[PDB]
Amino acid sequence: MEQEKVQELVSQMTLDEKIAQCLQLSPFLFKGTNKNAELTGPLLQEMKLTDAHTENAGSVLGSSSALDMIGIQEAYLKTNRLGIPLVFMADVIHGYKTVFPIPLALGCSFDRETVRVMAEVSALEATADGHHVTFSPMLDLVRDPRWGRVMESTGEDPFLNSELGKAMVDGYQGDASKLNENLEQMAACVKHFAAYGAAEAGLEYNTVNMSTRELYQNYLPAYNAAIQAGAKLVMTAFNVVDGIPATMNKWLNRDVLRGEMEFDGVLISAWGAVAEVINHGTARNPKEAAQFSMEAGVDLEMMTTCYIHELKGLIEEGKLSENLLDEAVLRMLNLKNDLGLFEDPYRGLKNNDRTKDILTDESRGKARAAGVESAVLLENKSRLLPLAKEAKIALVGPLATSPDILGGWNVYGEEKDGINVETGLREVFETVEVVSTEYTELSEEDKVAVKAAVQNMDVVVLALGEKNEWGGEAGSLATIRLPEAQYQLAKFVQTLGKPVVITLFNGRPLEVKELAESSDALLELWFPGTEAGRVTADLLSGASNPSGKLSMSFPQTTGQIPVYYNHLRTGRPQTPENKGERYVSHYLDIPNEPFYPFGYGKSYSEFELKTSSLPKELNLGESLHVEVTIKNISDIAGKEVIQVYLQDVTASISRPVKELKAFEKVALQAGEEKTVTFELTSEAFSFYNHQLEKVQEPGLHRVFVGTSSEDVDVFEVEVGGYVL
Amino acid sequence: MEQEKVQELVSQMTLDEKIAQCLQLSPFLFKGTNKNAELTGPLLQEMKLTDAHTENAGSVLGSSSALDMIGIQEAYLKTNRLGIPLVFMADVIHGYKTVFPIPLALGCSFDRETVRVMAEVSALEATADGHHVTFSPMLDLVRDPRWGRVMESTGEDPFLNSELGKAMVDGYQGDASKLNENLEQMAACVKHFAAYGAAEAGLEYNTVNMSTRELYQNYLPAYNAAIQAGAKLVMTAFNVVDGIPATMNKWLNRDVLRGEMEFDGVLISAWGAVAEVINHGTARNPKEAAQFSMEAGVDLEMMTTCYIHELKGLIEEGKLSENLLDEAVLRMLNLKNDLGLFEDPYRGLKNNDRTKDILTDESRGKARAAGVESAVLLENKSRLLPLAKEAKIALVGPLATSPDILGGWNVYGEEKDGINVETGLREVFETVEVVSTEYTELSEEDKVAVKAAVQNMDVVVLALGEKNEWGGEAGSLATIRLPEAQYQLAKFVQTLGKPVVITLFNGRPLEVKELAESSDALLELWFPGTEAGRVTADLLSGASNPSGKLSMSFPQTTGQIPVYYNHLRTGRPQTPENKGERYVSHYLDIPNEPFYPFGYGKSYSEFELKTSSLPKELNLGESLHVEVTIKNISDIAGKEVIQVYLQDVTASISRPVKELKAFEKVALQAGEEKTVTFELTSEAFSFYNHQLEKVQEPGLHRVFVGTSSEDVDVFEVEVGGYVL
Ligand SMILES: OC[C@H]1O[C@@H](OC[C@H]2O[C@H](O)[C@H](O)[C@@H](O)[C@@H]2O)[C@H](O)[C@@H](O)[C@@H]1O
Ligand SMILES: OC[C@H]1O[C@@H](O)[C@H](O)[C@@H](O)[C@@H]1O
Ligand SMILES: OC[C@H]1O[C@@H](O)[C@H](O)[C@@H](O)[C@@H]1O
Ligand SMILES: OC[C@H]1O[C@@H](O)[C@H](O)[C@@H](O)[C@@H]1O
Ligand SMILES: OC[C@H]1O[C@H](O)[C@H](O)[C@@H](O)[C@@H]1O
Ligand SMILES: [Mg+2]
Ligand SMILES: [Mg+2]
Repeated sequence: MEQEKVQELVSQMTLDEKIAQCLQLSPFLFKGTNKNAELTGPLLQEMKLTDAHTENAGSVLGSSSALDMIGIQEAYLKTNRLGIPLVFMADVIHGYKTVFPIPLALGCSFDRETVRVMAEVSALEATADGHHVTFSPMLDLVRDPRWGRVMESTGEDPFLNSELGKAMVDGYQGDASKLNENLEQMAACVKHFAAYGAAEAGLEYNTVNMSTRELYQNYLPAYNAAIQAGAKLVMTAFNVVDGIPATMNKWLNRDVLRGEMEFDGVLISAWGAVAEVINHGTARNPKEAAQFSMEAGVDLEMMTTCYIHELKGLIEEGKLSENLLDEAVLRMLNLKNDLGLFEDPYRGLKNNDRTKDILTDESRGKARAAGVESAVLLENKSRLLPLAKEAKIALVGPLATSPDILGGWNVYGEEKDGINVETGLREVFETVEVVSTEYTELSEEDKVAVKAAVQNMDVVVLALGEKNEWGGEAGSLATIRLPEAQYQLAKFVQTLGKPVVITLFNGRPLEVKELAESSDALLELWFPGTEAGRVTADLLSGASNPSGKLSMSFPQTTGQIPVYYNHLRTGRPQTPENKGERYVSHYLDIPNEPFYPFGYGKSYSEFELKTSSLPKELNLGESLHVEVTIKNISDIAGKEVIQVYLQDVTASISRPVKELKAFEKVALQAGEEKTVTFELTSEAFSFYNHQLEKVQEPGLHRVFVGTSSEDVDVFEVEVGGYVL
Repeated sequence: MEQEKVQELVSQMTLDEKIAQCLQLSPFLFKGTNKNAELTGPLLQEMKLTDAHTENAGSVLGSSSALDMIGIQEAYLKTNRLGIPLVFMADVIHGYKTVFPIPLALGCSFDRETVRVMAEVSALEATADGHHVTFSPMLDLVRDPRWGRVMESTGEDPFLNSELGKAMVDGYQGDASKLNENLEQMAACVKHFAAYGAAEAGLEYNTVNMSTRELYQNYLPAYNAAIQAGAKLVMTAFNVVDGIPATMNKWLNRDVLRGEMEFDGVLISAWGAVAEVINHGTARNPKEAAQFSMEAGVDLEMMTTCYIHELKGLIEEGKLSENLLDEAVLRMLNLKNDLGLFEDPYRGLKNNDRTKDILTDESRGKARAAGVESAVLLENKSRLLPLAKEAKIALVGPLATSPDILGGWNVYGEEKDGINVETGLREVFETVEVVSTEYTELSEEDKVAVKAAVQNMDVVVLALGEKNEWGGEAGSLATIRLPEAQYQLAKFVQTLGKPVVITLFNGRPLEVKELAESSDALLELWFPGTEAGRVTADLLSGASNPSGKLSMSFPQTTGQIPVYYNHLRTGRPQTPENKGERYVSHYLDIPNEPFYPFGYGKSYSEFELKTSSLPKELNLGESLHVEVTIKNISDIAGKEVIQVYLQDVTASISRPVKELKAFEKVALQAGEEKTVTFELTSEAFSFYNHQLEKVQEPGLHRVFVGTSSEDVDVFEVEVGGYVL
């Protein structure tokens, strides 16, 4: 409907209707929910919610199904005075019912299209079940794998995260201005604004601190990218940003988000984060929490009652302008309007059961393909992999049969529909003997059984990993290791003298030196999702060729953290020259390098890259165009991820030794050759200076071209002269 | 001499003379040295230093003795045109030849007078050997035990570090305006400006990043307090501060140091830190390193050649003002003048041999007292300690006979003058049997010998520890554990069925949980210095009663770092009333609490504390007077550390749950009672807001009074009304 009628609606609302519009509740707080209705009475009572609140609430979070949505919207619209429908929002993080790999795994694909397709399918299914908005993408830069939420991020690189964040928004939303017409797409909500992944000691919800320059340089760029790509909502972070909880941080949300980033959509709090500013010690009570959060521009309070119980009195007493309330309501109404809810409050569902669009075979094939793009081959000594389909396999370990392969943040998918490693393996390999072990134990009985199976077969697929519950939100591990019984199992298996592949399932970087050294191959599957078993079986048989690269460094040990490729040089770098000398930047007990670096992964193919002649000089403002010719020189078809880095050798700020500025995943048949070309704009050479200005300075840059952050060729370009 | 004559000197020096005055060299680069003359040739060659440079250099660093000094000074004055004597600087960190406990142990004393006396004796002796300046105190806040240099700090608390810093300045310098007459006092040099102990991942020299607010709040106050108390010099830090190497950080050194802190003495570089700005990637070559460091106001280049090889070109080409050089040179001459060097270049030594003032018995007694103040009793089950003088002791481990107990940053002290554990114990205990073991090994033959000594004896003193080379500068450990052999030794000893006291020697917090569980008593001696085994024997026997408290938290495990008492609350604090809820700030695998908290230490005595009735309300700017009555209620004379903390419950910035604001160690005979009073000025209730203003806000504060950061009674004070 027309903008004018949207405006009119706001004019017509009472003050109480306006306040309620800024409240979001679980489905079972509303009349006509078809699930958990026994909870309704007591919680309404605990939260001191009346019908006058629930009949005017702005939004539903976490509806269980189309029929939950429909019953709630129907009952709600019966009693709503002006007919403003509810907006329904959900956590669709890496799939709805067809579960794709965890976002950290998606990061490892280095494949924009893989990520878009993931998001497209997620929206196809989520819309089919009544959801209008997804709390995705999560764009928090991560350097600390102790934090359970690394699984939701695409990793340690701001550029990769930006690029995949855009892909995700494009997949969920399609053309953002046609969300009223395209009812299989949904609104995206960027999260968590901002810097949440810098949680101190990887402890959930803990303190975040960094200089403002760093915040701009590395922590804000992906949120910005996704916002500039049309992301419709943004969500607050639980953490302080420089001393002030993000939810009430006016500078952060008014000056930066709404001001500099020109975001004009709904700002939703993370769960309870409006009330939680009290806990943080920056509000004395719910009245202050409400006032400060409204001041900061938060439109929608998620499952707490500060606004609902406090705004009226604040406005009447002149401590808050009703104008700020009107701006929030308008933002909420426009989102509803963008989603087409004023013409159709059931968003396509009403005469049209879309059950059939959920968990199709086509969709499953897409999740499988994503899993195969995303896995990372870390070790393959003497071409153990791929296995011949006649290979006789001992399949041992906690991940041999565990159905827990869908990943954390899997709110709607069901393990009943997943494919476990055994089932997947038996579809490919004729001879499989299985010995399941527990996640945290290794008994003498297990050892006996494991030895019998290994003696019978030719190769060992040792399937290890994490329960998903050991990560995700409030899954913080102080030590980034598997249960010790699993490292023991790997030691034991190695003594039986048969070749061993370790297939590892997990949500975070782990200490894997001991695994790499106890096995001949190591394949990192992360949590691939619904098709986990077949993803595993196709990579192992070579039906698919591993092509993933690490989007986050794998530390030598927990104590090395944070370790990350785009690090500063220091005043005393360790060189190949000065190595062994005491007075340089080093540890006494480990190397400086992570165990596996950013951009690293193996293939069953072999590849050859050559960069075309580059200019020696460039003007300021001028682009560098990089041409790379890549050949597959093997008999095996595969993909390689070409990566281009830039270094700023000397600057007014100490700059990282490398930064990713372009990448493209290239498919080549055996002997096939291609040429890809990259443009590094003058923005790629620029950075934030000590006055917070975004600047390009003349001087030397290095350009690195290759297939990891460490396997590269290096060129020099001197920028100076005049400005384009 | 009179200031005009000092200004006359600046006016008469040639440009080359002024440049060279800003250079500092090792002693053997000068004619007249009496040690290491074989290094002189090649190093002059490598550094391209001529006679014209060395005959006009400003300063000597690390003279080897009074003779080295006299020879160098005397030859230098023969040839120096205007008669400007050399200033001699050295690292006197926790003692000269009488070695006192490492500064981190001195933090655990909580005793300002111990710290002043340590500095006083250090100056007595160092001046006796011809040193004019010491590179102490080290005032870097530390929260990360991986970093080797925690040994040089007094710990994780700004207030403690501020107070002991002033004590140290006071002890080295006495009345600063009389350093020209008090020739047994010497100048102090605060280091390292600024924030060096925040090195990322505990790695030597690594990146530091925090917000400007946080820098002011926690990282700057100790440097500030030492400077306000009159510290004559300041030294730059190796690390970046918000992206810019401290050495060439104009804002830091001109605006904050010289501007806000009003510091008008000599700014000396860390070792090589001027040239190293090149490696940091913020200067392209020595000419730039020279220009930027001089712009930032560094007066004295430590052992690199940027200034001497480049300043003439920079001044001649007018890229740098000669006035900046004249003010550096005037600062250098003012220091020399302040030390009385223009009346007496030999600073009291020329016809006065002061060997007699070195390593006196009185000084050894002071070092022993300091050791027994600083040690921390961590466990003492069933009153194992103190031992009877007739207890039969098996003394086992790598620290049983080891002479390495002087500590890191011991540049002049000698192991042969130190007292080891065995020697200390045999002065007190009639029956000791000793089995020495290696630091990193546990052999079968060791176990047999340990078993034999233990079977014979009644109790075991298990002496474990680090070698001092495993910390100090560029002694970073990713895992903060002893060698595994030592844990294995503790495990083994425990099986022998005799009571065990572990005496631990070390330069950092370590993972001691396994040691606490493997023994009946655990005594943290850190490294006590010259009197190490007498410190150890007096504490174990009861002749002294342990009184030290941790000034740094002891983590559960490496992966809990950073963990510190003065932490923020977060939005989702774990409370005793949400035990076991998933969605709160916690780890899955360890407690949130450190294994041992700040302010913790046991005693052979028992004390009771009673806080006098406090006001319920206070005005802004008003002090709070806190009166505490303490009684020793046991039969054993002993000392306790009364600690007062403050919390700002609600603020415009999220404030720590507690901060220490007063402390006093109280000595009490059996049954004796004392009252002490503390004034918490309004400065104690103030903080840096998001605008970087030092503010006091009206509102609620809590006052905690007790004997650790966790053993406290709590009171409430509402601040407001009018101001003063
Ligand atoms: O850390 C041991 C593992 O190292 C992998 O190589 C990764 C990366 O290491 C350096 O940066 C090299 O310069 C670069 O060429 C490498 O790609 C090995 O491939 C693993 O087998 C090792 O386990
Ligand atoms: O209680 C707070 C927490 O509640 C849970 O029910 C939600 O899923 C969490 O994501 C939320 O952060
Ligand atoms: O090479 C540089 C290093 O050499 C040693 O002689 C110094 O005492 C160190 O503190 C210095 O940082
Ligand atoms: O953290 C565990 C420790 O807590 C301390 O406060 C106790 O004094 C110790 O005996 C105990 O080992
Ligand atoms: O040895 C002189 C100085 O060398 C280095 O600059 C160290 O950082 C410093 O702590 C020491 O005082
Ligand atoms: Mg540059
Ligand atoms: Mg307050």
